[PDB]
Amino acid sequence: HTTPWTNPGLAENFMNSFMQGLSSMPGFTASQLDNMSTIAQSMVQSIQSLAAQGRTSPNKLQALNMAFASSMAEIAASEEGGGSLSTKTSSIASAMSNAFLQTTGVVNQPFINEITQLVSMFAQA
Amino acid sequence: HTTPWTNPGLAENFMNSFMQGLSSMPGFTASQLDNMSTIAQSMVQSIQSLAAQGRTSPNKLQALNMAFASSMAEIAASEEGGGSLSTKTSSIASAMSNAFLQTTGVVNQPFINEITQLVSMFAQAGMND
Repeated sequence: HTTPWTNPGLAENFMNSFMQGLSSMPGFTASQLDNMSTIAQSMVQSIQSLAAQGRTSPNKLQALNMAFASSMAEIAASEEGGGSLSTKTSSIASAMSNAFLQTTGVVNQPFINEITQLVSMFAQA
Repeated sequence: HTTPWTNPGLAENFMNSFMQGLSSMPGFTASQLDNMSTIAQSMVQSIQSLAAQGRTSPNKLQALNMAFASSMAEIAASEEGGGSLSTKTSSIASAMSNAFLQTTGVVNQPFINEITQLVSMFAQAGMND
């Protein structure tokens, strides 16, 4: 129960740290950051509600983290303005590394790679 | 044009239709479906809470619909059992298609394509640690 994918408190921490980190990085307009921030806080409140009901599990937390990450990559790839796609991608990636350092202290690089690949996937669709 | 992210009612109806539908398709164990259901109602509830405050917009709902769909794709790709990966993918796609039809009345095939790509992508990757 030592990771955001297994511990609901860490999952919440992860999403909060992501947003805090991202808020000082380039590529995003004020609306985009607001949009991301609103979705982050929705996801966090949702995990808290589920944890209180004993309704999180590694499988669900895992799916919910992917939901958070995908939603972020979605906003960056489909909302125009603020900076280049590559800047936006670097910022997501950099905000994710910190979120890991802030939580587990261990960067999950393949997961970060997976999210940048998504930003590109969504961009092309 | 009219999409599941056009407004909060359409967003929630879409998610509810996906579930009810996929719940009658092959490829999934009962606990994969219940995991899907748990997450879907959790996002319905999230959208309701945001809408109550006038905090939705088509950008935000579009991001939330992708949050919904990617999590369905994750559970399908990563939870073992129930049936083939090819069948799971077919069921997700027909359930999204029907959910469009029940909701807006118009299938978004490029959206269904990217969700089937996600299933394929998430099965390759995994969620390790």
